[PDB]
Amino acid sequence: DKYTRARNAGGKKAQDCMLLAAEGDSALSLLRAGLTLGKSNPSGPSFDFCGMISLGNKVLQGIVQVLGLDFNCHYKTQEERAKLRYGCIVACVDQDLDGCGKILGLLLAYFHLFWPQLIVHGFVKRLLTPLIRVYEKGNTVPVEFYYEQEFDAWAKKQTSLANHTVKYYKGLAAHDTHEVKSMFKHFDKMVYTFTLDDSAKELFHIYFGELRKRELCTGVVPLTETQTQSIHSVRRIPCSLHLQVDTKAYKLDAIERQIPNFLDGMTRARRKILAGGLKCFASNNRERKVFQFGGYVADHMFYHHGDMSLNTSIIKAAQYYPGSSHLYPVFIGIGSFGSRHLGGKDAGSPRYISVQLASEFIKTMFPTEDSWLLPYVFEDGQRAEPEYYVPVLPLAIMEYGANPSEGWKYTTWARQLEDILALVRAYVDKNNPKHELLHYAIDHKITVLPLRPSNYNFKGHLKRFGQYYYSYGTYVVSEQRNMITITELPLRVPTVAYIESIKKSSNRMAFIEEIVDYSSSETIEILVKLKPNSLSRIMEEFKETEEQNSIENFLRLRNCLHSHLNFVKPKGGIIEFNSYYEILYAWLPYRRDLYQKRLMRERAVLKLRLIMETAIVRYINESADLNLSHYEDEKEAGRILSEHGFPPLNQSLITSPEFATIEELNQKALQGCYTYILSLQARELLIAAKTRRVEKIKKMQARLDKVEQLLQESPFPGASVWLEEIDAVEKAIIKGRNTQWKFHH
Amino acid sequence: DKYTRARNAGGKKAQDCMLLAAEGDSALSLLRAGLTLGKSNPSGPSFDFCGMISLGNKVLQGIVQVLGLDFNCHYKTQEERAKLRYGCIVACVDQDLDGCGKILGLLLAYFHLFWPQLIVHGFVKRLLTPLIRVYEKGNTVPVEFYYEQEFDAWAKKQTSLANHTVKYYKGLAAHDTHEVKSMFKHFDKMVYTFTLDDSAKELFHIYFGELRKRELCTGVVPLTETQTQSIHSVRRIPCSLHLQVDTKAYKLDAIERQIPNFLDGMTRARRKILAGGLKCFASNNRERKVFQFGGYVADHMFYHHGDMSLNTSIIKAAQYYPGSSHLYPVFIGIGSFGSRHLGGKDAGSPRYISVQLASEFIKTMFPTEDSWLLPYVFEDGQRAEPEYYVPVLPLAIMEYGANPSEGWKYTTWARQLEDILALVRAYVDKNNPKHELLHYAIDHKITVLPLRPSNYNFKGHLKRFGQYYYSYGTYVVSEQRNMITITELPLRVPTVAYIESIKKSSNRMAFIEEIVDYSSSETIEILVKLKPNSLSRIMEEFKETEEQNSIENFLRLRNCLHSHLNFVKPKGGIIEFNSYYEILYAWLPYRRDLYQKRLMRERAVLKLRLIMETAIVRYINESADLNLSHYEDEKEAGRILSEHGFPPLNQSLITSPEFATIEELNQKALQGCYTYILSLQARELLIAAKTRRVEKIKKMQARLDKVEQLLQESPFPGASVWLEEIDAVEKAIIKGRNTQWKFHH
Repeated sequence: DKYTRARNAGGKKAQDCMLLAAEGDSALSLLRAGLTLGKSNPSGPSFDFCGMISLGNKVLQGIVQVLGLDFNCHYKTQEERAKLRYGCIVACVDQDLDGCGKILGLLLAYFHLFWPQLIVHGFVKRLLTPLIRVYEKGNTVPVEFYYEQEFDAWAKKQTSLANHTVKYYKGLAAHDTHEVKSMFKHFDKMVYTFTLDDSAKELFHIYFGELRKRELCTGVVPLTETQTQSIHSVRRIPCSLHLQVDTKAYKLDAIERQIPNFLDGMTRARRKILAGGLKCFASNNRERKVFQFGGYVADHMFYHHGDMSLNTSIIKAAQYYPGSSHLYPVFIGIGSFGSRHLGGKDAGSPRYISVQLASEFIKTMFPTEDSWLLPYVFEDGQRAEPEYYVPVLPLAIMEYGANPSEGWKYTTWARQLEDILALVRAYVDKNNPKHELLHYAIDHKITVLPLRPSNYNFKGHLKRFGQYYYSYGTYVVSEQRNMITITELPLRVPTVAYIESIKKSSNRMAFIEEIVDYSSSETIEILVKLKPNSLSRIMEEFKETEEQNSIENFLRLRNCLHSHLNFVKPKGGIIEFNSYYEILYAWLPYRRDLYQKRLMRERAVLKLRLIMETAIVRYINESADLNLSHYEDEKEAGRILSEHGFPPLNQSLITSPEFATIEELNQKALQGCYTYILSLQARELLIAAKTRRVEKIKKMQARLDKVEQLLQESPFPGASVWLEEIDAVEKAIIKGRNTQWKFHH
Repeated sequence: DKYTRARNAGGKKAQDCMLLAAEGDSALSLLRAGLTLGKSNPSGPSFDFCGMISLGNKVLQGIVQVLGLDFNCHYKTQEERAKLRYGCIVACVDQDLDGCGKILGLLLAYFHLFWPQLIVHGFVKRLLTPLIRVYEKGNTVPVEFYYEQEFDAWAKKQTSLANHTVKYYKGLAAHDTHEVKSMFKHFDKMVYTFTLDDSAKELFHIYFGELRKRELCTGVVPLTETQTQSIHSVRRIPCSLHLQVDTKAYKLDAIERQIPNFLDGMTRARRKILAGGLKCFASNNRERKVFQFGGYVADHMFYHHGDMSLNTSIIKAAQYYPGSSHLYPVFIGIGSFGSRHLGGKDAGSPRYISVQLASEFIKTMFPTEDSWLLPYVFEDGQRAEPEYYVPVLPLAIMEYGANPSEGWKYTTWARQLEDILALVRAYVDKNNPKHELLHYAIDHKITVLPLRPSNYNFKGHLKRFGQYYYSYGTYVVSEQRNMITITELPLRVPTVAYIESIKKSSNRMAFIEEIVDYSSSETIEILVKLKPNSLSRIMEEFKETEEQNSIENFLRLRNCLHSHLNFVKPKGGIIEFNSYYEILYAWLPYRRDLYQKRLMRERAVLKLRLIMETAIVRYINESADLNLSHYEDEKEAGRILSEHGFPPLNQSLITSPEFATIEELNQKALQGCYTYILSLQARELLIAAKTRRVEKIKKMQARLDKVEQLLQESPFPGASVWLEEIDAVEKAIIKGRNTQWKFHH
């Protein structure tokens, strides 16, 4: 049972021997390597007082068998604990959500449910391996932090990290051999005891029992430095904090994987996919195979999940057909990506079909200059997809989406594009008559403009009964041949799935004699021929109200547009909406603020670029008598340029204004060198390049004072820019819809 | 049963009906979209005279049910075939090898086995979609090729492919919607009938029956131009040609996924991984996670298989432990990559463990300047990993490799490194006392130097009896306790697997009280407690005369080293060897020819670089009197440069000597440009830069002279370079062995 027995286990020294419980054969091998250091690690842990077991049901039965525990005792007394085969059980798991949060919480919940006194007496402990290690170059010993807060506080204390390399160890298998030896040299210091708490009694029931959904509404709060210091002083971890942090983070990650945000209506994996598509196709928009693009996404943006899910999600993002999940797909899919039949799972293998970026729609929808201002999530210290995207339009409500969750449901039907455009234009125009009235609605929680479900690719009927919308397909009946030609199915209903649902009910085949599917790749045309004189029996069997018809109910030609508007908050946690209009009003302020954020960032980078380009053109003009050829090396030329009034500038930061904010920009750009003059190509010396430089200089000057003007726009800065972007994105949407979302045609 | 019944199927006009058989739901959807074009494609195929069936036993039973075929009947008469429900069956399969070889080949074999008269009568057909489509820029009508040979011939007929974009359609899902409509417009042309040949009867038994082994001994031969023209003109394809050129290729590719090429001892997947590692860690050797590197390999090296196999193969390449597959791993693995136990399958998760290139070993074992010359595998017109690597030492025999095979068996035990080094040094040195008779033995296929199995990480005994080697583990038995301590297991025997093998035998368990694994990470320490007075029973029961001791036979400590030397020929086909020196002799000429080719190309590149650098330094010395600021643009600047004697040079070619043969750059150096003078930065005009350029010019002139002298070397050109590379490889291997393949740690 993957158990290694210690020599002193079950003997008179049972109170001294420990039982390291690990998840996975890799963790078992690491524990074995650490324990078998032998004389190379004197006084360290070995199999004399340590046994190993694997957590990878019957596993807990084996654990209770080896430990000697019984279900008819509480182990409050000292003698009951002394009767155990081991002094303590130490969980040796990872530091990620799956390992540390899920496995450890499950084990702790099991122990608390069965023998809470063991946790009270600290019988169950954990192995707290270092999480972040900072290695200074020229040094062999690292600086170890067990939490992100300690690492970032230390980094704030530090002045620069150019001489330090930061390594994250989220799993037990990430430790190197010398690192494992270093950890096992001080093995006793890494053991942390678990103590029960008053709040933990209900926390265990919450996280492992309804009200858990209330608990997950708010985001995960990292432990403050005071709690970490208190834990490290005594090496005791209250299980309440572990449940509040690790288990909550694991559950929130699962929710984020299943439930999307409301700012962009799109999940973490999909955000990785879109960001990878933006990065890959920015330089050259060319067709790439689905598996190649998935490999690029996994390599560059830390998509560690299974490649099959990555390819499935890429195909889903590139799918465009009536009833598809995406009304405005971000990828143009060259090949066969499936159709409404089978619900889009009939796509080809990833190695045949190819994808490319919808350059026009993506550029008009997610501005390239706006990606720098978003908050980004960092995977093991490396930049990854943005925490959220803020499109020009509320993308969360203009596309369909269906997803089950752990007690939650995500169901969104796309709203009418015209209504959304009218609402946003009224909000931003300041000239539309309903602008002030829309603001009055926004700050008083009321609705002024309708928001109807979209029916772009739908050829049925959308009827509202009460507060619920229903989609109806279209059919024609020909009793002359005693058969029905279904021409339009209910919205978001797969063809073969509908046919098999019809064939499942034996009641309906009391009259049906044959069903065939002659539908095209886009339209639906299903020939269902019935038994003779079956029309009378269809009439008498099915009574329907004014909402349905006898044929409609007989063919199940009605679909109810249920809406479960549950999304995740931008800063963590989930929020449950009840209307699309409040989602729109919630999305608006982020876009409004990020517009002006981009505005001042553009102003600052424009000033810096203008200064550099003026210096460059001055150097080009004066290069005739400033021949660097007669001069010796780099430093002499830099000193001479300094003596000639040229300013030292960080051209790398300015010509490439990355995610660095305006304070970093104006504190680092002026602190540079003269590489911009020395990096000038010889082709820049001819007067044609100088004319190009000066005309572009006047262009950026015009852009600069126009940005100065726009920063004082009345409704909010950049309102006209928002209007122009709305017009561009609606033109791109119209162009895509005209050409079946196949551009370049 | 995923069958769309045709309107006239099974009727009076059933002879005009066809049954399109599609492999995959994507192919089914493509066929449906093509058929349902309706009025957009007048006089085209439709569901009136065409039905759709899915091929992806039970499906064969469905086909015979729908077609009305009778096993008893032979359909040798016109009326018997007229009784069928469909006129003919068309197999719609991908133009790849899986579909077409596995599917179409199996269908043809089944039909020939059961109803050969249908095949000889033309009842079985297929859909031959275009394989390559080349589009002229600015033209909406492409030009198509159904075979690669005709496309290659057309490319030879062409002059330049700059204005032509080539797309490969290896699968039905790769066709675009407009391409599908264009195909179904002339669908009548794309259907090809199958003809039965008397020689094809033998091939059917060969591929679907022992004769497979000496049928696959040679590589696949592509169809000649005349055969393709005859097939196209009459639209009939013989079964023998299809089996010889298509399903044989599928079988060969399936075998190649298991059996490695003897030139480098790595399969297609491992060669792709090595090429990706060389391409990724070339500029920067920073550690990358396993999943990130797998994504990079999939994106760049065209690894279209699943990510699980890719990660497993990367882990196998990075593993280093006693008994591991790779004695000289390609990648240094930071993290827990596995141990002797679990057969090394206890590696860490791919998202935790990291890999990096063993540059100090790889860069000399596989020279970077030699990868430019290897034949490269092209996937869909895009370059991929080379056909075979030619390492400095024969890697197919210095590392252990075992794998179950289909129709074959592959097992190879590593040879002693000292023996391999001595053999290669004798061959190349020209001064070794064993050089001449080794050359003689190469021609006479005899042995002049010993080649013993390696025992680097093995602490047991390598005993040869008859013609078979045996590995013996070391044990110690203590009678004062009546226990057995296994200190070393036989070569390449997993610890847990060995323990389970011992435990599953009841006779051995009759005497053993218990077994407990106390082994270290790389040291085996297995404790076996025996029942009382058992030693006499072991003495009398498991006694062996001379091959084993009684204890060794009882504990199964002897393992036979069966070497199945069956490798993949570099030009396709399987070649079987009888000894390792045969493999070495076969490998040597490839390395010698590669060295000669490298010398030739290096001399050419050095001449070109000398010319270019002389021009650059002449321009730099003459830059003060020739200022480009006064000049207008690049065209007249280049005109002035030509007037001043500067030659136009293709800078992108000389600076980056990519995968081009000597003739390629010899003919492309005639074309030139003046970008080399124009694109040099201002910092290059300094005196220090000019002096460095002059020193580099002198050094490269000396290197050119050295290469010219080396080209006339006596044993063969580059013998001294080969010896130096051998010494460097030996030093790198020794250094890695000292540091447990953890260079710089």
